[PDB]
Amino acid sequence: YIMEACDDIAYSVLDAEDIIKKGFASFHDLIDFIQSNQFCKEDDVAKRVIENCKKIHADYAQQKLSPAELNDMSMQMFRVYAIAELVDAVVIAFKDNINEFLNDTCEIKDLISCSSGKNLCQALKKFDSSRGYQHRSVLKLELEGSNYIKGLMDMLWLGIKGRATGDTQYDTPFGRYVYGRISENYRRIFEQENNLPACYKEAQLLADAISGMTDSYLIALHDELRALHQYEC
Amino acid sequence: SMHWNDLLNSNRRKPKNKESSQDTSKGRQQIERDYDRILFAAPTRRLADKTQVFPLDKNDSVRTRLTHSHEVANLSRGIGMRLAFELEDDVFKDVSEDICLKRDVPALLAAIGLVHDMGNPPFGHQGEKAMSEWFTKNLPEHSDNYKDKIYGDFRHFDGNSQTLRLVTKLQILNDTYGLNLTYATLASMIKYPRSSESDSSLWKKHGFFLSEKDVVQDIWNNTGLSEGVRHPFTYIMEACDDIAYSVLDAEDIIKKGFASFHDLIDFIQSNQFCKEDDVAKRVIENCKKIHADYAQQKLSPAELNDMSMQMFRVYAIAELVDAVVIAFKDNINEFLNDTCEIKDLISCSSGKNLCQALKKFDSSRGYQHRSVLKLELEGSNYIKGLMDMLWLGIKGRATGDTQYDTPFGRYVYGRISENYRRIFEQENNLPACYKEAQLLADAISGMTDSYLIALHDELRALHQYEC
Amino acid sequence: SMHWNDLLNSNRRKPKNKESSQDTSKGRQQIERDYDRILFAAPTRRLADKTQVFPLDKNDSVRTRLTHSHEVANLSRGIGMRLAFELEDDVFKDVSEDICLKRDVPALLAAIGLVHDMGNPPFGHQGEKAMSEWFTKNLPEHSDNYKDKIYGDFRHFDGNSQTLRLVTKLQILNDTYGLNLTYATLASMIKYPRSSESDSSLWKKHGFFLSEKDVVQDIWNNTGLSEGVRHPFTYIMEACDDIAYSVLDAEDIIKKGFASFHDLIDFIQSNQFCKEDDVAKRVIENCKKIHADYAQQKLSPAELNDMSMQMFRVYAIAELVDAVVIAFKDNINEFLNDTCEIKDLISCSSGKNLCQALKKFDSSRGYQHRSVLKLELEGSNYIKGLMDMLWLGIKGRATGDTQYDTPFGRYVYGRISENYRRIFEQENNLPACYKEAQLLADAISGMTDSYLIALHDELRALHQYEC
Ligand SMILES: [Mg+2]
Ligand SMILES: [Mg+2]
Ligand SMILES: [Mg+2]
Repeated sequence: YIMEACDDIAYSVLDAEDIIKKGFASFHDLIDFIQSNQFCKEDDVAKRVIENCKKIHADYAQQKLSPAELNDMSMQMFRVYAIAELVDAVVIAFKDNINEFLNDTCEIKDLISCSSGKNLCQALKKFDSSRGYQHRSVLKLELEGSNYIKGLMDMLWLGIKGRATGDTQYDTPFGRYVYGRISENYRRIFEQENNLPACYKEAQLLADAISGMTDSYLIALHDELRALHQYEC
Repeated sequence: SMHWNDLLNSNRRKPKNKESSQDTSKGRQQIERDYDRILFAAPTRRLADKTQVFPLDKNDSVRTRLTHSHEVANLSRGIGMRLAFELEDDVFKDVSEDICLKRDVPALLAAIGLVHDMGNPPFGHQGEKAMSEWFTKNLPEHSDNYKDKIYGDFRHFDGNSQTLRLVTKLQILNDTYGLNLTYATLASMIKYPRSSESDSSLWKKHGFFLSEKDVVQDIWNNTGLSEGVRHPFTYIMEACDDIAYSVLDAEDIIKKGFASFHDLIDFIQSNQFCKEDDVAKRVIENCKKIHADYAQQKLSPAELNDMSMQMFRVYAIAELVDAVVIAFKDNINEFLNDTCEIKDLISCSSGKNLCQALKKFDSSRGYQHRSVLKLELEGSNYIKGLMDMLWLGIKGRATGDTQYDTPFGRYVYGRISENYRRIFEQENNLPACYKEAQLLADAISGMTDSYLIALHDELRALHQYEC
Repeated sequence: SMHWNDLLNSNRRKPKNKESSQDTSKGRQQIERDYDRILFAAPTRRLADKTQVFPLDKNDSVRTRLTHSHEVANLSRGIGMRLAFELEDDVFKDVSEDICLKRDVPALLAAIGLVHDMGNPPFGHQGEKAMSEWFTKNLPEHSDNYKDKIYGDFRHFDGNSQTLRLVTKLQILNDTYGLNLTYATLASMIKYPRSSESDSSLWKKHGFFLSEKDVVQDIWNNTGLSEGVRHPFTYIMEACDDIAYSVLDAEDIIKKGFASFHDLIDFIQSNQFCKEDDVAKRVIENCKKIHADYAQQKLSPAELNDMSMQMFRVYAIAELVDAVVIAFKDNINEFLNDTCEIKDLISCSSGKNLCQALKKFDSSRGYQHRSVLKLELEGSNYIKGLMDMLWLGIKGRATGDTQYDTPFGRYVYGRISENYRRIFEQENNLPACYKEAQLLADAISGMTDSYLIALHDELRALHQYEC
């Protein structure tokens, strides 16, 4: 529960900070979104964060700063205040509900919802979704990554399917090379004799191969095998 | 039969609420505010990126949609000032003193001239054809889904209906009011007062879509017009548009080098109907008289051709505008009748032969040039490819079928402008297939040439996996 | 002291000849004919290819020179209609009945608004700087050839003087009359009524070149103005230009994503002079009132920002126009005095603080953006390279020295427009170095950004052998 609460706090705060840094929004936009949010109008944590942010922003505009620098350090202060408040709320909620967490019949979905920073975290998640996750560039790169992943998965399945069931459509040179390109440990685990169904083993091999790759590695492998798949297509 | 009081109605469709501090009207008339709204609208600025006939990338001072619209607006404003300052007694009779003609008529004519080509599809007139062809292939008439005549709105897509939709309903705010223009302006925007559902011989094309039908009815109820009856100022706007077409397209043809001033002079002189036309004779004589003195000075052939065609433009525009004004003044009673059957104002004027000859010259020399045809084919290919690519993500969104749930389909749907999708997702009485086709038409019509090409290339790059 | 009869002179510099069949005036006033001449001029169409502040290649609906000129013309026309239809008694007194104010004043203001940025060099204001810098390096002040103050016309090159030259002398026909505008229009074009030879503290920049000095004198003799005295309508034109700058540049900044509506609201609220300004307070209150209702509906953040800034533009333009009109009406007697010392109309109005804050916001957010600075540097490099490359073929053509006789120099000279070279080769009293520098300035100023880049690349390719 503590790990999930920390992950959610990091998501909600640092993604908003990255959104402001990338120029998809501004500090004043986030302040207005928090102030006008339905559940954050009366939240004590949100009120304190907004007041502290404005108090620091007045003194911050006193000095001679560029708009980018002002936005950056204003969002740094917002990050500090929000992280402090959310961490304190999460710790208090965990301390208060420690008996329920230690029970064998615990039904709490998440620690944040039981804390006082629930509204602020929800508003930050909504802001991140509306401004950052649904941005045009983000959607375009998501589509590109989906295309890359699906192409690589089809190209690997051309050489993986049938390796355990018994059928031998993988014996093409491209299939053998594709199988050889997979990491050795994954194939060693796949070739082991266990009680898993053959189709399950093949699909698990593909999942392990795909999940272990980075973006650059996945793109490079996809391009290389696309170049090498020209004859069989 | 019709009264100028109803034809010049300054009321707006949106009901009145607003404190005095929010009053932005100032000393401006309502129709002047409509003109200002049209000028400051984003599509007006986007019109600069749309080609009229010839490519705009070359620095040959060709006229785009924005320049043509401004020229038409200027001509309409000049005609309006002539009507309101000199021919007021002959034209405007029994007009209430609450209407300031000197401030409304020129502003109204300029506003309707500026907005006449604001909702047209990109890539020029060919674009419309392409759209129609695409719909004719993708909304089959024999199919039960697209059997009704309403889908003709898309099989015979027209820029005027899309312009009315864009100025009345197609805005960011879905208030069904758009720019909230006055009733007189909206009535003058309707070029053909009929829909595809109705069958008429006076008007070939339809002037509004089914979705705007009720709105059009409201306009009629607030203007005194009816189905098949055209607002009197629409004739003036169409005459100005035709004059601008015939003259400035010829000027652009001469500038681009597809012909010369002497070629145009010979074509006009040898034309069957312009051999005895007084207007054509006067234009030719004035052109030759200026050209003799013009060749007296030391000028390059390009410079001589350019300024000779400038003089030709001046003389032709003056003669055609005078003829159009005279024809409108003479036939004012017929225009105000509820049973007016005049097709266009130019045909009733003395500049009919000159305008027809100029249109024939433009068609033979400019519109059928090899480069123009090649770019028209390229634009048609771009439009059809983009339409197929968007239909991959649009079809089934309203009917119920779920073939659009592919990642490419979702991204394609998300690439469409938010206001178009907001209108499409609204719950109305339109058929689902009609709503989907209207969404596609709105998406395609609102794009410029550069934007359309960029989107087509980007989505073609992103469509590689699913192909 | 000055009379509106002389300030609104409808006569033209070109002496009258012409049969009745050649009369193209029709029912148009002379100033209306001037507006039509300006609109149909080739530089007016070429203005669409020149960037105002931001690049025009992107389809972000940014405003170019043509759009900005049309907006300024519309604002000036609105102010003129307000003056001629409502404030006629307060402003126009002792005006002869032969002058139709309702048809001349709006037309005059629109014409001077449309032509105010017609002769400006490409690549925006930075272009001018680049030109000046180039001249400051290539026309040294210490040198005896370029020691006179007249060459300051090129060391402190201004777009207003080039615009006056282009509308008065720089045409295809070298008749020293150009478009042959009326005396009132020409008088209103002169923004700064002084030259570089004269030293004045009221006006920083010079308003006309040496070559046009006599022409300017003639204008004064036919208008009743004098050196250091500015036409009253020039104040209105400058106020409209400043309002359009301050408001529409901020709108373009918000549209381009360099800032947001809330950022502008906070900047206006926290501004030192806008904390207590009534106009700024009213604008902020109206913006927030509309923004609350606007956020009630379901809108994307981009759409909300866009229409919120549209509302801000509407309110700010209304308030600033009203303030400018009130200031002009109140100080009409001082403007008509021969010893007027008012620097600008906005400073005397109540919208001074709002306009200053908007200008500061535009400078801090838009004009000093990284992309804007990079494109300004690129344009400066292009302009300086083209100027050096042209000077290789221009220098010595009039003084007598023959270093230009290289094939590259001859081709470079031939690439210049024919009318510029025709004017340069004319035998006048201007010094040879002044004529050469004026030829270069006319060649550079008349080019668009795309044309300048294309010519620079082509001549760079053709200059490889001689380098
Ligand atoms: Mg995580
Ligand atoms: Mg047209
Ligand atoms: Mg300007």
